[PDB]
Amino acid sequence: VIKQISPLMLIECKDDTSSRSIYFPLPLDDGYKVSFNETSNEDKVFYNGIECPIPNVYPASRKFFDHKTYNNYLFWCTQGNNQIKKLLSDEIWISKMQIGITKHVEEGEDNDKSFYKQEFLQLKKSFIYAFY
RNA sequence: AUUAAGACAUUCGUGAGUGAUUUAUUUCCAUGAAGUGGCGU
Repeated sequence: VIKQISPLMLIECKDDTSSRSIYFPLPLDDGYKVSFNETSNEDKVFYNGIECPIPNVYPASRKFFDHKTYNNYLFWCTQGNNQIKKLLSDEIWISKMQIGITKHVEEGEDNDKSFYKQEFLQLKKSFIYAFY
């Protein structure tokens, strides 16, 4: 009976529980302009041997792509009635590392080798998962 | 039935070993067992 499942969504539920904000990962090109100048014979990238035009990139605010300041991969985004709201992944997900062992019950087992660390994630109080 | 299920950060472990409340310090300084005779003219 299952026919169609939507991609899992990150939904924010506010105190005024009448509207929900859907959060998406920030596009990797956000805040930057990519042109691909086509004057030809200028410069061609070879991605593992395939022809491709050169990706001229500028911030949408010139200078070039400074990968020392590139941080779009750390941000999640949602629609606002203005610009795009950027939320850090830190502010959404809380992470803790848990140490675990199996208590050595003697008269048996070669299991001193039971020793591990696990990562557990907690969602912020206003954030839930959803899909259709 | 879903990179899933099971799993104590637990076992052993003396805040203990050595250590003088001891060293230095005069119950001492000053000081008269002294003073006076009386009456019988």
